[PDB]
Amino acid sequence: LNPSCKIMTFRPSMEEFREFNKYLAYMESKGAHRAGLAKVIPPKEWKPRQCYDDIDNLLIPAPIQQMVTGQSGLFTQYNIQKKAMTVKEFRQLANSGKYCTPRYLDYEDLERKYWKNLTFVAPIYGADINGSIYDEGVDEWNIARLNTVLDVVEEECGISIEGVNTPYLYFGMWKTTFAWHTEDMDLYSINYLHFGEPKSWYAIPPEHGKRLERLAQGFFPSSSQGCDAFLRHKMTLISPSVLKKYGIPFDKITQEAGEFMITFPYGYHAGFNHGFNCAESTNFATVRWIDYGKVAKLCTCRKDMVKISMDIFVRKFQPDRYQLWKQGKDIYTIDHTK
Ligand SMILES: O=C(O)CNC(=O)C(=O)O
Ligand SMILES: [Fe+3]
Ligand SMILES: [Zn+2]
Repeated sequence: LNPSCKIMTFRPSMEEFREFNKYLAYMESKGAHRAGLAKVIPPKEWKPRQCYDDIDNLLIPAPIQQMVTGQSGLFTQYNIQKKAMTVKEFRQLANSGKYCTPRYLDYEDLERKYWKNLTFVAPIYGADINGSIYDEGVDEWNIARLNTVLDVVEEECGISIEGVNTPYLYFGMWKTTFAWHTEDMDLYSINYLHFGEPKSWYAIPPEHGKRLERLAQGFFPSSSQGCDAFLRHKMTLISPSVLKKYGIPFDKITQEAGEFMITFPYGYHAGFNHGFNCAESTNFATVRWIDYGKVAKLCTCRKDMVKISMDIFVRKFQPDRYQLWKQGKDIYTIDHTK
């Protein structure tokens, strides 16, 4: 039930861990989704990759330098594309004096430093690199092929998932930002931190997502006027100090190497990397997602954006509502706790 809607951390045994789909159903039976985000720490014997040394040779084709403007907990960001580099070169840069993690006492002290130094040196991120770095034959929690209902309709019904169910690699350095968002089509996500420094996350319960949008609309009117779903551009930064002051509930947690974070449908989240690191992620869905997909508010203002047709999901998994929905009369309010 999780009535505080606080972020839960799961420590499965190996036997609990083996089957992702089953373990996710279990997390939801304990109210994990109410917080919009959850942590799963695998048992210590499980290693998706024996040795990471080879990853030094991976090319980062399109590093992004993040240019953040604003103050007092409210910022907007834009990107400058930089020359390709290897992971090795990226790590050497991240670890330099100009880019390295500052001295800090504890995670709370580092958090204060992130919010206070955002508009000084511009950090550089490698994101959205296609690929997984799990060894071959690792069959548990394999981000490249989780086999959820997205894969079912893609594979059995020929429906296009627009590449959101394929693996992406992210290489962080100190201060790199992931700005407030929900996933494409308000899907689930999963994020494994392979190695390196931690990533801090913020999350807002899906039941308060519309409250967050209302506040963002008030503090960023020009952005709002330009696009109905402007937070989907992932360029909007809003500090925990501002959320607290305007009564938006949220929680924070720090993800360490070897841990998974899972985001739930319509769970707004943001965060920052503590230092050099490597993470792998993808989007997925369950039957409970379908009602969120059907009402997901989409980016109007650039033709590139991800749109997945919901028809097949409704026809297959909500056959009693299909007709009604095809008539534009399947109107409901989501219960985010159920
Ligand atoms: O690690 C990052 O930069 C961002 N990740 C996500 O928002 C996600 O995994 O859903
Ligand atoms: Fe995300
Ligand atoms: Zn837009």
